[PDB]
Amino acid sequence: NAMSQEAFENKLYANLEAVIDPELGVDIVNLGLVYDVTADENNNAVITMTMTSIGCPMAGQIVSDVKKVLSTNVPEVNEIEVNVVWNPPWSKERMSRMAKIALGIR
Repeated sequence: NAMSQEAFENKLYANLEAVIDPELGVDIVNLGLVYDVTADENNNAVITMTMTSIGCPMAGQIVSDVKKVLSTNVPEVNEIEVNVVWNPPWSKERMSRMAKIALGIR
């Protein structure tokens, strides 16, 4: 069951690539904003993430986008909780290889 939960977590995380940070035009996964996805035996999911800055104005829109994307794209998910944390703090070092390449040019 711990391996089934892992596979569900992985599926949830991959679907978070459809959630974009509007200010950067890059998805939250490639930005490195998603710190943890965990799912219980009943497919209740907890997504722990941060924003690019405490100030970040799109925070409300990003969170509702997470719920819409997961509930729509992964219909077998049950609860969706998004916990926004500030520790450890985000930085650009957390971006993926593709994000770093894209943002060096865009």
